[PDB]
Amino acid sequence: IVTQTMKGLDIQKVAGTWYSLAMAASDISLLDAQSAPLRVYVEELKPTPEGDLEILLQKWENDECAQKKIIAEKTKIPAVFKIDALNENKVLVLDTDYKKYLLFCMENQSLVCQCLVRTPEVDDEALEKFDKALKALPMHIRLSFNPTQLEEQCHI
Ligand code: RHL
Repeated sequence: IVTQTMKGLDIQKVAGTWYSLAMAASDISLLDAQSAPLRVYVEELKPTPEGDLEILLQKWENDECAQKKIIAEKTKIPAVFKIDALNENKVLVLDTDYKKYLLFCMENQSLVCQCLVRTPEVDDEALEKFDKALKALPMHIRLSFNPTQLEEQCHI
């Protein structure tokens, strides 16, 4: 359902630290509970030489903030990756400028998207792009975080 992808993406250049400044989902239940399955806080992106993308993140799981490390596998489309699961789920890079922000979505029709930024600051420009990107999409919950939260484990 996402029909916005980054043209000419260089996955090498998204390597490094990121902050989950905002997230949205197609269904409230996906982000509602703190332990919601798709409520995840991105830490670092580590593209591999073959062009896959390993992702370091945290998730609240069983009254604790856990580190998760997952791998999104490349596809023939540079902006589209696959996470192996019970169901095929696609990760799409919608837009990035590499140095400030990155917008991505994960889709199965359920959908979770985030606005990532390089620094713990509220980037009104990244957020406008995020909101513009999502006005297409049927989102029903949106969360955003302050710079104090961005510097805490699981944004507490
Ligand atoms: C450039 C764009 C940057 C891309 C960032 C992509 C982040 C995607 C993380 C979602 C995976 C996940 O939450 N997840 C998960 C975690 C807990 C419960 C249920 N589940 Rh679905 N799944 C499948 C396999 C592994 C993890 C997961």
